[PDB]
Amino acid sequence: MNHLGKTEVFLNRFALRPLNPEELRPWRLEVVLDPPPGREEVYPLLAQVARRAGGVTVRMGDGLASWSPPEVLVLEGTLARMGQTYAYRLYPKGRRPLDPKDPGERSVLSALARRLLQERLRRLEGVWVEGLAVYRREHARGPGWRVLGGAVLDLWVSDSGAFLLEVDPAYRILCEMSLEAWLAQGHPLPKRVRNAYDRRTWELLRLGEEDPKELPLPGGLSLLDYHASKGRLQGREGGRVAWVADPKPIPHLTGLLVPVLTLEDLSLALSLPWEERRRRTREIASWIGRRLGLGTPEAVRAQAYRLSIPKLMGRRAVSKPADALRVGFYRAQETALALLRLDGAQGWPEFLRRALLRAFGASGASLRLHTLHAHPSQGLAFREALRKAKEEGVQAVLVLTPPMAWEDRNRLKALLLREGLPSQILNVPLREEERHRWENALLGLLAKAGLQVVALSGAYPAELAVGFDAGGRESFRFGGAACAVGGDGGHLLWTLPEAQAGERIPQEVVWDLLEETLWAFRRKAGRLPSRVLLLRDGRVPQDEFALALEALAREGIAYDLVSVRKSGGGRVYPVQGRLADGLYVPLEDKTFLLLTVHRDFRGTPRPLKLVHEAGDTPLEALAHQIFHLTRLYPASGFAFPRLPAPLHLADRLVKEVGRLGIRHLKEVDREKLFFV
DNA sequence: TGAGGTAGTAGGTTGT
DNA sequence: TACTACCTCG
DNA sequence: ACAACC
Ligand SMILES: Cc1cn([C@H]2C[C@H](O)[C@@H](COP(=O)(O)O)O2)c(=O)[nH]c1=O
Ligand SMILES: [Mn+2]
Ligand SMILES: [Mn+2]
Ligand SMILES: [Mn+2]
Repeated sequence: MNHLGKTEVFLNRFALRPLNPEELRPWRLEVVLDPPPGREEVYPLLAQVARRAGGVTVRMGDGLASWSPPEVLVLEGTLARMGQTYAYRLYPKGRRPLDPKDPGERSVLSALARRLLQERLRRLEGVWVEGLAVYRREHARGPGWRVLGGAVLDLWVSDSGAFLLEVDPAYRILCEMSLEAWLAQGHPLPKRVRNAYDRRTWELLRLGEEDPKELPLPGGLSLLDYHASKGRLQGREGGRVAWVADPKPIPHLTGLLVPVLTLEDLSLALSLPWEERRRRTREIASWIGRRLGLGTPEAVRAQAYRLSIPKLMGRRAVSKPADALRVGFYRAQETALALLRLDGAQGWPEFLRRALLRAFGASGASLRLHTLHAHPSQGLAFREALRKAKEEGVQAVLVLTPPMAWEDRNRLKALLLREGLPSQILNVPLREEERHRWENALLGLLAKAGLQVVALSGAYPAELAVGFDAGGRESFRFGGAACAVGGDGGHLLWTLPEAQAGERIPQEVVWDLLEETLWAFRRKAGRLPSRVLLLRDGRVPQDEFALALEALAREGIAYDLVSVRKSGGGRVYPVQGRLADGLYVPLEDKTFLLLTVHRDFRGTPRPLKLVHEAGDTPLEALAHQIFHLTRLYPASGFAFPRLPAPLHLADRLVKEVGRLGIRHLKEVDREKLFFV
């Protein structure tokens, strides 16, 4: 195709030695379990037995494969699972050769490779080993804490029969003191804490003045002798009474608690510039390679293609959405905005007034600025003021306020939403020279009033693009969809989300949401779209889009479905020259990496991994549209999002519905991006 | 609540 | 998934 | 348990 340069890149992967003739013929084992596992427990049981055997062994089909000879294995024993007891016996059955060309057998080989890496790393010193991560050096150290530097690794087997090493530098934050000693250093309370005696964590709420030897526990025991009776005080001291929270406040001891340290609990930048991350990636790869007898690492190369530069349009061409404030909007209607001040002051700050007037003047659209002379503490009278403002044509409200606590922020926003009013919060004190902050607030306000601040100018295969995501922080989730309608993406819409149990969006929900976007397109363009681009956040669960694809096909609407994965893309580095944006790296059929955003100061970019799950549009064209769609987001004035706009929008939508609840959205217009 | 991504920290679902 | 620190403003 | 995502 017509690319803007064919270049070569390094992946953080490394080619290593071919598997030797022993490794290609692992020892096979038949598994006998007594009692036989239930349907639910069979695979975890086989895996558990594989772990229990020792050496380097994994599950292979209904049986086992090992790179250790059975004479150093534990072939018989006893398992506990979910409160049961299984006797296991392993019967050696010789060795069967595995073909790397065959993806199943290659999968078994790769499981073995990973196990190999685990085991050989565990036998090392002196390095901190955690799973597939290795922390070698000490990056930083403070009173009672330290940050280790190392790398997260993976090891698998290519179809040519060789080892492949993945490496990505990582840091790990360690506390080495008890909650007692920790607070005994002047350090303030950690938000989260772990038991000293096992892995369970709690949310630390406050300290108590109570006596542990006198605090009754449900059941008769006191705190102190409860923990004593379990042998937890055998080797340490009780300390004070910490009140932690249930996953209902719960008593605990400061002597039996270890803070879990985050960045909030601690000048330490843990993001690396891409040159340094590349360099360390190599260092650690060669190190691993030499320590494990896996050969000299060969960095793998891939053909990359530079995508065309996106042309962002306001009233005229812009390089960033914030420019639409000086130049004018892509499409500006007659608008009314209202002001709500919670800081006891009066009227619109003059520079905000001037900026808004300037933008709308450049757009040639009229602007009315209202003021809410009411306050949330008035109760229902406040709601009546909101209603009246809505009746007078106010589309969204700017809230000037001191920083609000999360719950108050949520309550106020939800309340305004119930009167059909999206809100943009802007914190005071606010100086005129804090330009990025209040210009971004204004862009938020405007998208929330339903204006199109920018659009795309290019030509794309799909004239409707819709993103699907699931969100919410509870036992249930909201599945939702957002969309850009028209080839220019000159209309951004959300749809009413749906509650669901998990990550999978029900097939009927997927289709009903999609149909809503089709209908939005119909309302805008007076016709059905020729082709639609379906974007799924993360993986597509099996058959999730089946009904939707069937429905689209019945209507004669073409489609492409792309899984968009925010991790698993690894790292990409330039072979020569500077690292740039808009990088398309085709890996295998229907799969490719896309480097959508990057700034040097911002650390090392994490390229997206994309899978073309259905449709016949060429990979380059999809890469082109998704990359350009990344530039459509209106509410970020100075930095484009990594995700294409429909997904970024969908993510924010289901996040906000998760926070506020869906019950507030009935009177909010779907063109008003209330969640940005 | 200014925004973004990269970083860290905790956890979860899908599915073999 | 979702939180916060950091750094800077296509 | 484990993998590959969230
Ligand atoms: C046994 C028991 C413990 N607890 C609290 C005290 C311990 O600090 C906390 C955690 O105990 P655990 O780690 O054994 O689960 O549970 C109660 O609140 N009620 C009880 O009946
Ligand atoms: Mn998601
Ligand atoms: Mn999301
Ligand atoms: Mn916002």
